[PDB]
Amino acid sequence: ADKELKFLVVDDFSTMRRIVRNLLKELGFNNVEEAEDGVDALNKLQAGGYGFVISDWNMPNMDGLELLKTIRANGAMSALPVLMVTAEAKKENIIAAAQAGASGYVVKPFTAATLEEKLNKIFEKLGM
Repeated sequence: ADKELKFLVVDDFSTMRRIVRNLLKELGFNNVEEAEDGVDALNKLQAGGYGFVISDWNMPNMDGLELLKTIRANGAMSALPVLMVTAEAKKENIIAAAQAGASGYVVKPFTAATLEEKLNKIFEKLGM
């Protein structure tokens, strides 16, 4: 994939957005912006130019599933890759997210190696 792919990192904790941003930088992905819930995320995505979304499952106002559905239902942004982050895996959440169009999920806390594997799995699936 393009190392200048523009990432949107979405979570309601600044510490976790910084973790994800720094892990991305470790992998060579430095073009990173942040949002604090799904509504803020959509406000940013409407500006255009994004190439990948990493979003937490659990956020106020608009959660990860709702963000994902809104992206997918739209548009120019509708095929954007979306990696869902969650504090605890659950069968029903995984299926709901996948059926709604998630590109992958990952349980936090995670390492750079785990994130790299996840991104590479998604890029391979999507032909990127």
